[PDB]
Amino acid sequence: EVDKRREINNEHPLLMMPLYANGEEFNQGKYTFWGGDTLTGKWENIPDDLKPYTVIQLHPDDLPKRDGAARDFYEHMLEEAAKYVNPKTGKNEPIPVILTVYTAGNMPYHTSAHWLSTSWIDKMYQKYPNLHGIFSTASYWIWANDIENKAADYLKVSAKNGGYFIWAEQNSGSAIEKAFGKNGKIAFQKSVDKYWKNLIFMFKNTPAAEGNDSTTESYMKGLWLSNHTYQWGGLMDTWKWYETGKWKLFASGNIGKSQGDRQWLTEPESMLGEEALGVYLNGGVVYNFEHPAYTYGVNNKESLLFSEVIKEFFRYVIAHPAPSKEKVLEDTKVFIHGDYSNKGNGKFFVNVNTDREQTPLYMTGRYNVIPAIPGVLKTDKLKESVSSSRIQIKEITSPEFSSTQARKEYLNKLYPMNYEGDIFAQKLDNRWFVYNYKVNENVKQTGKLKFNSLEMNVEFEPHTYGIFERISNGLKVNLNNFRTNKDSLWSNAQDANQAKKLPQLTKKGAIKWIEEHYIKDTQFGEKRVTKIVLRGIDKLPTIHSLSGTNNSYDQPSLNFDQKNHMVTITINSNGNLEFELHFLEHT
Ligand SMILES: CC(=O)N[C@@H]1[C@@H](O[C@@H]2O[C@H](CO)[C@H](O)[C@H](O[C@H]3O[C@H](CO)[C@H](O)[C@H](O)[C@H]3NC(C)=O)[C@H]2O[C@@H]2O[C@@H](C)[C@@H](O)[C@@H](O)[C@@H]2O)[C@H](O)[C@@H](CO)O[C@H]1O
Repeated sequence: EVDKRREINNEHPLLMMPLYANGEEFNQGKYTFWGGDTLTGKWENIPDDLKPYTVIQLHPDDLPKRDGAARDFYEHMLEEAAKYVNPKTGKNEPIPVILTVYTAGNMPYHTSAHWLSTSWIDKMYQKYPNLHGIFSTASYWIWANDIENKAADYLKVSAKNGGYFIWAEQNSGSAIEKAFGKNGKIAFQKSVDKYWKNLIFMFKNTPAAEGNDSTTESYMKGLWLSNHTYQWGGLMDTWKWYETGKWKLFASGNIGKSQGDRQWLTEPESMLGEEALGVYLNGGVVYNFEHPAYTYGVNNKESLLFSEVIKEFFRYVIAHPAPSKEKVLEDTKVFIHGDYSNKGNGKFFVNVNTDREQTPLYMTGRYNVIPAIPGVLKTDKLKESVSSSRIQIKEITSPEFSSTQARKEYLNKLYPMNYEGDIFAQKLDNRWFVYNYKVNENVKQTGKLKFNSLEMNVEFEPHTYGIFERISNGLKVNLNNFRTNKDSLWSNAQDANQAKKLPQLTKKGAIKWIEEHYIKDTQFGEKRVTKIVLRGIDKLPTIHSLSGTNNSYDQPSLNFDQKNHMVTITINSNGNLEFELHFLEHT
């Protein structure tokens, strides 16, 4: 084993920071990124506490489809990253980089990345110590004849150099199963056997109309737990709103895939945090997002989605490392072996822990994410673990998994019910994680959670998540319901028929919209109410360390009922929010 170029694990998570090459400006002799970020400017503006955990991911986007274009662009940027000088100290501090080397099956009619050989990649790894890995993304829809063979070579060249091969893929058309050798292409399977410690596998939730969210994330988790990948994560993509044909928030009717650039702006900001929780809460540690202009920002500035949701969330997972592989293994009661493609794909979990076929969210944390691996793999390395002796390893073809009812009946006997209410909740140590699981329906949800004898009832509007931690002197609360008003994008359309016929915003139009109406002159959403009720309280709680998104919240209201030893907390907000409540329990 060659020394790893960086650590990626629960204590050292990874936020990938995408920069998409501007192919049009490249033809004009310029080296630039769509959205106006610059390599140096972007890096400098990453907060210093995040710098150790963030890596610039170059993507060749629409660079010309011919030999030399991607190499030329990439070498230019690697040179800039390598020569970076910290202006605060004057020292040369090379910027860590990942190169996107494979995408869209590397078809010469799809991507300039086709003309990046393994020899060139080896050469860059040897020249640039700051090149930490290479990235393959989104070939599920164009599964090239040699994709597994190429993947094997990418992992091996990364291992050779101590870097990481990162592959983001969704289980559309059995992609994850094929990658590990389902259809007899076994080169990557053999590669993984030798080099799994340099592999990161992520979901890519883009193709949302196919509903493979739950099954792909299950695989990513199970691959990790069974030592087929070093760590896992997900790429969470606001393009899901386009794929599923949604338009104005909560509006009725479906417009299909007809208004791409309005659509990828519309996903509520806080909902990305809800998606990211499914990674964190299940031991995943790698995070990436599209569309980059909305999810990260433009012109070296943070978008509000980034500043108020993603940055906060990522800081959270650094401060509170995700459950270790050992811990997840200890908590795992069922591990599935077999192919979800032969059991309805995403339908497998519908009305088990997901509320519909097309959603990136869960409706209960009761089973958290049930881990699985494709039928083609073996559970040998899983069973070798000191931490796996209490796991039921089951074939997906078992009668326990044959229908929706059978799955719930079997899982319920092994995963006890641990809260009440129709709402998402999952518990980790002294922390309750809660979210409203509605995607595009304006319906409040409620739940009742317990910290031993202390009862906490919550009421949440859609696109709201909370983390509630029982601390020695009370309760720490982190809340996030940040959702700006996107209606202006859908103005002039009173129904789906008219919405579908709006003039295209276009890629350039959307980037301009972000600059003019999101980075500034933002149409913030209305403050909305969250209720928290605590029962079993001695005296009126006191509030401490209250902060949140600037100008986004009213002072929380506490109403203590002495006779019933209970407090009703009413919050009116739209943003991120944090405080502590200090109290003693009534005994
Ligand atoms: C769901 C799916 O499989 N779609 C295929 C395309 O892949 C992605 O799909 C998106 C629509 O859901 C969208 O077209 C993505 O590209 C736009 O957004 C990115 C940033 O998010 C860039 O700005 C792209 O330039 C832009 N494309 C256009 C035409 O303006 C697309 O994601 C991109 O392409 C894939 C292959 C991968 O490289 C991603 O990392 C990258 O962001 C796919 O591109 C399309 C091509 O014909 O086919 C769809 O079936």
